[PDB]
Amino acid sequence: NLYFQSMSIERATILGFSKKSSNLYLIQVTHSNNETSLTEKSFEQFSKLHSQLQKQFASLTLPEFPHWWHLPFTNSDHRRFRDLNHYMEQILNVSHEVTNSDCVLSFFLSE
Repeated sequence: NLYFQSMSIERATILGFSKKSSNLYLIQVTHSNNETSLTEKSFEQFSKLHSQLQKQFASLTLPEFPHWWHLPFTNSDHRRFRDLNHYMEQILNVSHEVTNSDCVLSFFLSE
């Protein structure tokens, strides 16, 4: 485990929907060296990431996955953006091992 790296992930934020499809969230990832990259992910892909992290990090306190069944989540784009933003800022601040895990890096740094 390497600490204090450059291309590791610091933050990730929703810019809006992808131009390819509004089923995909356009996410800007800021690396530790302050360079940015973009990825596009569906809600199902966020769900799968969370599921994987729960299995891999059984002893850590992970953040709550968004409550998608609340009506504003279904009806409001901005609600979904806010909830995913809050999820991402928490999931990148659990531990070094979570932030630098293969599933987190693969999620954020893939197209």
